Amino acid sequence: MSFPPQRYHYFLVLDFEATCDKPQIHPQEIIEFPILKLNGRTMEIESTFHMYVQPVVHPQLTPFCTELTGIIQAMVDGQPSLQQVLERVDEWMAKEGLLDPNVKSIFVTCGDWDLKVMLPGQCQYLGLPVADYFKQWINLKKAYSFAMGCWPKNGLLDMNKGLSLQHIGRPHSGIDDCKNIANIMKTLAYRGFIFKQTSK
Ligand SMILES: Nc1ccn([C@@H]2O[C@H](COP(=O)(O)O)[C@@H](O)[C@H]2O)c(=O)n1
Ligand SMILES: [Mg+2]
Repeated sequence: MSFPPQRYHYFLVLDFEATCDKPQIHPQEIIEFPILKLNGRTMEIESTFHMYVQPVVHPQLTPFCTELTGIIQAMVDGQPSLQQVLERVDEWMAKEGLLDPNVKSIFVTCGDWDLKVMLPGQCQYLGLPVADYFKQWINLKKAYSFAMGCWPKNGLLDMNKGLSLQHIGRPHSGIDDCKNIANIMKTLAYRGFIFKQTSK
């Protein structure tokens, strides 16, 4: 059954980028906040939220961070901070119609880190409540492991390799990582996979 009925009207693909260094910076702060809204049945991209975020605790991006993500200082200077971006997300959700209880959506991330560690950790640091729609998600690696029967070693790169897909854009670009997640999801749906919440 190619592209079977799914349990959600929409999938929200998210992949943060955060301040970093070697050794790792502390604390890390979200600097890129992308969301791709996918049609629940076809996995086609229908809307995009994308904002760079101004870090505050460590406001200057390290050379490693800019080299890893491609995000330069001018992309985060003058941006809203996480608190305001989270308010922009809520407005975006409202306009998309995703705040209707009868519209079922779920976030999809590559790994658990984004919504199990990064966002709650920074929100706790800032004293900000985490919106309830951030508290359930699908770990694509776990989903892939049920669809393909195997554990990918290196995230999106190895999942594209397993599915014979060309990598979209630049690795460690948040928006480009989201497009790869969406492309992997589309192929898994073509193979007949029905996505399920994995977060506990
Ligand atoms: N080698 C790496 C890979 C990721 N990271 C951190 O983890 C974040 C999320 O990783 P991805 O770019 O793989 O999504 C990065 O924005 C960066 O802060 C890192 O600091 N060193
Ligand atoms: Mg990323």
